[PDB]
Amino acid sequence: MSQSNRELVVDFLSYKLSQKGYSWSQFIPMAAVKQALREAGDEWELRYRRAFSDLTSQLHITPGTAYQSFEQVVNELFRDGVNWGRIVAFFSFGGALCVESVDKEMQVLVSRIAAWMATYLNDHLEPWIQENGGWDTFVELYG
Repeated sequence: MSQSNRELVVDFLSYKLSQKGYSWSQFIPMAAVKQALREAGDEWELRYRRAFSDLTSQLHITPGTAYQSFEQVVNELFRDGVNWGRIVAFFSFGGALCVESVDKEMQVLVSRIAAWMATYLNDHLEPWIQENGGWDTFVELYG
């Protein structure tokens, strides 16, 4: 959990910043889970290409933004509960936030956004993930 998930989140965001041409300096984690997640996220951005334009707009991330605001907006993704597809959208959403932070010359926030995601993960998503197989089922599902 905690340590595992934090590693999982920082890997995905680093992977995203790197891929999009940005720096990544500001920073059960089996390489299998990590690789599977990177792929799932690319797959995801391939289809729905909006980039949560309205979510991040409801958020409007600034250095003064508190975790509670992040949580309210992300809860939107989970209106009808949790599932693998939404967990991927979730990582994908955090990724878009980091990119936006960097374009607003607020590199400082990407490490914060990683904390928020890990907290949210451990808090609201782990419960369901553990109940449906753990990250192993994720791996089995996203080769």
